[PDB]
Amino acid sequence: SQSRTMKLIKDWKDIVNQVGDNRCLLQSLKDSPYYKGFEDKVSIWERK
Amino acid sequence: SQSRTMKLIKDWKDIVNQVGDNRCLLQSLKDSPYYKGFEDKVSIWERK
Repeated sequence: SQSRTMKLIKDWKDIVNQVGDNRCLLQSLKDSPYYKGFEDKVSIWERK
Repeated sequence: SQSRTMKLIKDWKDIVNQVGDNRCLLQSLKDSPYYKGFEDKVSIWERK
């Protein structure tokens, strides 16, 4: 109403759906038998 | 004294000095200007 200007943020679903895809992709990586040698990077991206 | 047998562990300094070398090596990596793109693996090895 009074004259200010802020950078509001739109298109949220585009951002959130990528995050959901990445988390279910990590769950898909959790079923691999070679997960025991790569678990430590998965922990990073999990918490991130 | 009574007859048992356990695998006791010797040569400790050989193991510990490698750990000290690795921690001071990480500190040497902490002075690099390109540390901002590789900080996340350094956090892993730091806590480990």
